[PDB]
Amino acid sequence: APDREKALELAMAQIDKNFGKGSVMRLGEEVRQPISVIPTGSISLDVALGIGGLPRGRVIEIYGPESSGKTTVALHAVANAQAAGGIAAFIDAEHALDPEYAKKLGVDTDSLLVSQPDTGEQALEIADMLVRSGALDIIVIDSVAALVPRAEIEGEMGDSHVGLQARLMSQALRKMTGALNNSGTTAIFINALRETTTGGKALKFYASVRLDVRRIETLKDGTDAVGNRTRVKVVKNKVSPPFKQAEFDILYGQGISREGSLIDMGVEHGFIRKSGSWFTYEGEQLGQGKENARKFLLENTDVANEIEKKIKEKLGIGAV
Ligand SMILES: Nc1ncnc2c1ncn2[C@H]1C[C@H](O)[C@@H](COP(=O)(O)OP(=O)(O)OP(=O)(O)O)O1
Repeated sequence: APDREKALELAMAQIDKNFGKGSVMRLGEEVRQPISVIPTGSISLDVALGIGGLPRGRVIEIYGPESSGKTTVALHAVANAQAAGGIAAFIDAEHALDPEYAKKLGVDTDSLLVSQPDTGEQALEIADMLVRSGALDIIVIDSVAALVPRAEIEGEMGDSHVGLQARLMSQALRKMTGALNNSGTTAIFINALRETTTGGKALKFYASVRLDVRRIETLKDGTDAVGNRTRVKVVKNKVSPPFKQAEFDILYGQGISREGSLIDMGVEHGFIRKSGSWFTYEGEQLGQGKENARKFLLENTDVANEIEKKIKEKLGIGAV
């Protein structure tokens, strides 16, 4: 009478119908639900996400050590959303944003809404009023940790002191997430690990996607400062199989290196060969050293585009 596989499908099906698609999924599964996304500005990461970008209408958490590249990703997403004629908001509670760097990543700063809330309640509230207006594509909340409650900001006593920031962060998410769905606005919460920073407790359960951004190498190329190599881990992903990993280089002054990506992604995926030290493509000499090679692809843009193309084919191409 029992047939495991059939029995398992009928179960999973009900799991998803009861809790939403993605509630349960085989890891090796290959998803064919092309959702609307905002390219992360990181091809590898886009593929690692399984849907080629951050899903629209969801809460995304990008936590990690300082300098690890979080903000760069967030901003890159913001640019990608604007390019697609999307409106982006930035709830700043750290006062660290460098608009000049943001322009380099490609963001249209002049059209970017910016707010600097008085208290955490205000911040989330403001961001919430924005979201449910339907005009936004993406909204960014800089520093989960800086969402300090009003009662703490205003001189309040050491009594009645409670994990209010968590509650604040919990209550706030409860109502915004639904609004985000209706509006289809991606919500990135930058969490800078120094509960995952008190309020990160709730976010963990509300986030549809969670990215563990981490600094792993100091791009040297040769013996000198250029940038840093980041490593993101999709620890949570309610819209594709989770736990995938991506890596990319972020050069100083510049954002995520496209060419860097390509050379990387081209290699593992065969198209480009590293005979050992030297890099080559379709028998074309590229250069000794990821950098000489990187440079190559920046100069000879005719290559690189056919490569990005070859890679965009073997992986994520037009669907349905
Ligand atoms: N103002 C800037 N000028 C040049 N390079 C920058 C600047 N800001 C960021 N970068 C580049 C080089 C850094 O190694 C890399 C990481 O910075 P950021 O992208 O700000 O890291 P982060 O997102 O992990 O830290 P955090 O989110 O806690 O502020 O980004």
